[PDB]
Amino acid sequence: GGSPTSILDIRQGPKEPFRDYVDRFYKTLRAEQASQEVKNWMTETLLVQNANPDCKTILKALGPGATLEEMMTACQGVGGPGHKARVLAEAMSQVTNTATIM
Amino acid sequence: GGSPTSILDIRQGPKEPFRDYVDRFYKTLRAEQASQEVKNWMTETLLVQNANPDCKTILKALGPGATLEEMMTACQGVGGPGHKARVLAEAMSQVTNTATIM
Amino acid sequence: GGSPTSILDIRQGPKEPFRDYVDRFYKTLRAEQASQEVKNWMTETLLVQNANPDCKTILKALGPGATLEEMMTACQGVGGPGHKARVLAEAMSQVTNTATIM
Amino acid sequence: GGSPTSILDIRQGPKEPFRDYVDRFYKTLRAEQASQEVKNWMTETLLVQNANPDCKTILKALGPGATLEEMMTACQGVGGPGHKARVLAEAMSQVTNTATIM
Amino acid sequence: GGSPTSILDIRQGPKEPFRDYVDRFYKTLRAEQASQEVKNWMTETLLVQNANPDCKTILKALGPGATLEEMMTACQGVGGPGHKARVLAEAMSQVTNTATIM
Amino acid sequence: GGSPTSILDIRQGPKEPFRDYVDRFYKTLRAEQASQEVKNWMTETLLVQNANPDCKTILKALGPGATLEEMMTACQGVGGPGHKARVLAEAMSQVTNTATIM
Ligand SMILES: O=P(O)(O)O[C@H]1[C@H](OP(=O)(O)O)[C@@H](OP(=O)(O)O)[C@H](OP(=O)(O)O)[C@@H](OP(=O)(O)O)[C@H]1OP(=O)(O)O
Ligand SMILES: CC(C)(C)c1ccc([C@@H](Cn2cccc(C(F)(F)F)c2=O)NC2Cc3ccccc3C2)cc1
Repeated sequence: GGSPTSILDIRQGPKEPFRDYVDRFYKTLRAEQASQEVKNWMTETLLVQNANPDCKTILKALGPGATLEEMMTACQGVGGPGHKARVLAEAMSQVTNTATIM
Repeated sequence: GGSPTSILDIRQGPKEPFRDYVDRFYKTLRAEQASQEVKNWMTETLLVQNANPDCKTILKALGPGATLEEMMTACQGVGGPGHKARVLAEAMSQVTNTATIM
Repeated sequence: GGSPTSILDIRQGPKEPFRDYVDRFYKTLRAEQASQEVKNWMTETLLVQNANPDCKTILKALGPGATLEEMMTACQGVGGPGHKARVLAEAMSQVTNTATIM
Repeated sequence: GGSPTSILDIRQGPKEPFRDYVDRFYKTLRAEQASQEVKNWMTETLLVQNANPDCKTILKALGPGATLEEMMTACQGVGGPGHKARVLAEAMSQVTNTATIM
Repeated sequence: GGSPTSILDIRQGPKEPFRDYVDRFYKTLRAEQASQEVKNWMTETLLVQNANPDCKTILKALGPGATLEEMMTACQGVGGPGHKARVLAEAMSQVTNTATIM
Repeated sequence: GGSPTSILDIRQGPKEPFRDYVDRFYKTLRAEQASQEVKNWMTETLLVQNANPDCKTILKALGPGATLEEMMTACQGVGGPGHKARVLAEAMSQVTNTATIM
């Protein structure tokens, strides 16, 4: 309880990129004595959960566990104005154009 | 009054995701020398009251004080990018289609 | 007048949680010499008048001086997506659906 | 002459609150050796023209002559999630309902 | 390339007021051994190019050849909520009232 | 491989201006022992790929290979309010007016 660097608290800021935070999930796992597959609940899940919902709305479409070159190119969409370029419109199309409910 | 790290002032930074804040509610409790049940208002309900309403509006849907993993996945959208990806659009259609008041 | 933080101007950040600013307000209440009832204007009404329009606007809805526990909950909306979810939902439909003037 | 901050341009930030920058120019008039009365037209006029379009827009609305406590009271409307929260209902409604031009 | 503070890489933060940054541009211009006219490229067009698109768009409206106090006056609008109130609203009116395309 | 700051991972902060990050990519290119022609592929492509999608959507529009002055001028639009001033008008019109899908 209250244990840091175990990924149980690693976190990507709203404006913090997936790539940069990945270093926080990799590097903070360096501090953690684990197995490579063990780290996979992270690389795949806490990397997808605590990491900037842009990554959720992204890794949910792109998919999770996408290679570091894929989740990179994609989660590079993550970002304050960086995602506003793409996500801004998406929510705007989630309501009116593409995902308009009823 | 003004006692720190007792959960009474632990709060979800409105931008701090539900996790960043839960963690704070957890680890800082290590410092708070309390009873396990006492920590239960602190985990269930503080985590539901002074926790940035983004996680509250969710937490209710999830059920208040639901398991941390459960409130975590749902409230991971709490934090910036999620509530902006999703809730911007949700409330928007609450106003127009789903929740049109009168 | 203008003595350091006499309450007369204590400030809540546009995003600073009410509980937090309240920490500054209380902290500076200590700095100024006021009877408790005298501090009551300082708590009940200043807190409403000069504390981040996120709370002050609400504080009009709860009425000036709603018990700090009620107001704590009201002003717990203060925040980015936590506040803006509500403010967006209310303002967006005020203009179009709920309060469309003329 | 016109050395920095003599009430030449004492500028207010965008989110920097009115009481924060008002505290600065008062302090900066101290930086300027002028008549007490001189400082009066400096605090009433120059302050208003060069300070935060949020409080500059308010300052016009209150209209000059508003005692500082009254200025800051209206300018307490200033702020990102703070003024924006009031600007959603205030300005987002100018384009559509209140200030619909032609 | 990447020459320190040669104006070419001097920049205005997206939020940085026009002036705060101009203090930088100028402050280093004094350091860049240049002719007055040369400094005038830095003031007329670079000043614009490397300066916060809130205002970069403005300085065109103002158009080059305007006094620094002229651009500054128009650029007190520069700012997050400072500029959003006038310009976000302008954008709000760019979709609905005045700049409605097609 | 994937040595730090070898350009393979150089990145632009979402808010980090294009010009700023470009200084991180160029400077770090100095750290990268690469043929100039190689560096060119890094300046043309990699600069485009990991440099803040604000620019990615811009550089794509301008066309890859645009001169740094050309990428810069447009990417000076990169930024929070700075890119938002344009992008908000754009994405908003991508859903409703110009890019309305179906
Ligand atoms: O994206 P950045 O340049 O890093 O800064 C952003 C941006 O603030 P600006 O108005 O200065 O551009 C957000 O503004 P929005 O476009 O989302 O309105 C703001 O949002 P809020 O005013 O709603 O708080 C957000 O904060 P957040 O991520 O908490 O939503 C804040 O980021 P930082 O606080 O991390 O600097
Ligand atoms: C209500 C609030 C929380 C403050 C909010 C809401 C929506 C957004 C983004 C979209 N959006 C959606 C998901 C993720 C991103 C992220 F940044 F994380 F990448 C993103 O940009 N659009 C608005 C931003 C803004 C500011 C003032 C004027 C207009 C707009 C449009 C940003 C913040």
